[PDB]
Amino acid sequence: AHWTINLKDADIREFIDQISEITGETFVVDPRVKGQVSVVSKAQLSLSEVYQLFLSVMSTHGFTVVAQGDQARIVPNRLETRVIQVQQSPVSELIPLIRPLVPQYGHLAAVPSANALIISDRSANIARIEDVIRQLDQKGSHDYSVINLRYGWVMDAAEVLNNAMSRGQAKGAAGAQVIADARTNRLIILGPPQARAKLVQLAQSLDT
Amino acid sequence: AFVPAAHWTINLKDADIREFIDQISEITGETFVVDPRVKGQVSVVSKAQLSLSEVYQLFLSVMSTHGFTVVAQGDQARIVPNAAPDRLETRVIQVQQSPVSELIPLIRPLVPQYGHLAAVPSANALIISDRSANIARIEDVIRQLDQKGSHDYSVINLRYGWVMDAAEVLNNAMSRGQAKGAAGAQVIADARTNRLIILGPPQARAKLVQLAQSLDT
Ligand SMILES: [Mg+2]
Repeated sequence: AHWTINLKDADIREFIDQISEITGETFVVDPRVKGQVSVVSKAQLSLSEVYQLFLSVMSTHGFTVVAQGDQARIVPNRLETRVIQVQQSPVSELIPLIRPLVPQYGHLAAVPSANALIISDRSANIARIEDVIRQLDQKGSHDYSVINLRYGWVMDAAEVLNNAMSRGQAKGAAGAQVIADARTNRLIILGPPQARAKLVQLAQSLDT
Repeated sequence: AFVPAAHWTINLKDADIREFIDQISEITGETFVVDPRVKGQVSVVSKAQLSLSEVYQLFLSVMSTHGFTVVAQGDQARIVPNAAPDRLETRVIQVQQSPVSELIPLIRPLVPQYGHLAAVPSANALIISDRSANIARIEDVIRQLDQKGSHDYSVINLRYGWVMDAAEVLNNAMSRGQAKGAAGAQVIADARTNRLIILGPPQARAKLVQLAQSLDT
């Protein structure tokens, strides 16, 4: 009924065979399919959720799965694919907030039935995104503010704002959180109302 | 057909998707094998002139709109079904003053789940897929949003209130002069998630955010 997985530096063809053994689905794999994969889920996944993870891994490495009666065809169109369990926030709400941190070479997908996220990126950027998810995770909804920077640079702005909050220089902002969205040079500011409203003012003061 | 404008324009209405694929092959020189299951009627429109690479982006948006994708199968490119109303138009909307990426989160609440929305940053254009009457309505929203100097925004997830009521009260109060301090700010309802998107200059936006919180008490 449920499965976990810990596959490290395995041929993508082994991962396909392991999905066939788990799900019972048989695949006809195009000769051009190739690559090394690392796939991890410490969370228990249902048969349907294992299939969603399979699609995310295929998409991560540039492969499409096409219906073909009974069997399905795998065809072309180091990264680890990890399943991250979210405890309190709805996963579909966190997706847009985490997408900025995922590079264009990566993958990000929701698994709403397990309240989990699937991410593909280098192992070190996943661990950094895991900490962001852990800080975001909460029962209440995330109201937020977006600031499109005109003069400053978001990775610098995010570091200054984080440093000021950690050192006690951002009085009133304690508890607020900032997510840098480097693709569009914008900041996403979260947190409880008073703290969030103050961090928006500090961020705005920085882009003058 | 694609009409020279090397740039082109296009205004294809109610054509077989297979005709649209053949036209893309004639312009791009790319040869495709179309899986027997690929079917449908398409309307594709660009009054803006598109380069060769932008015509290819429009092609991908049309394929994705109708549930198709391009794969490599047996030494050739194959268009296949990937894992909605009968009449969908795919229109390119050029944006004049604002960077297109900044308008995308403000117009996404208006694109339904069957639709499509993609950026074409090299032409500063948006590709939208929807019913022709719905696209015209979104084109007016883009024209109004594009005249604004800032596209910074605040999001409020309403826990108690109904989204459409809150938006109407806030708009009425701003139009009647009752939202002191928030004049100049604007509201976009996002029903799918029962949330408000508040825009405007910083202080007015900060005041409309406070006013919006009083309606969800
Ligand atoms: Mg095999």
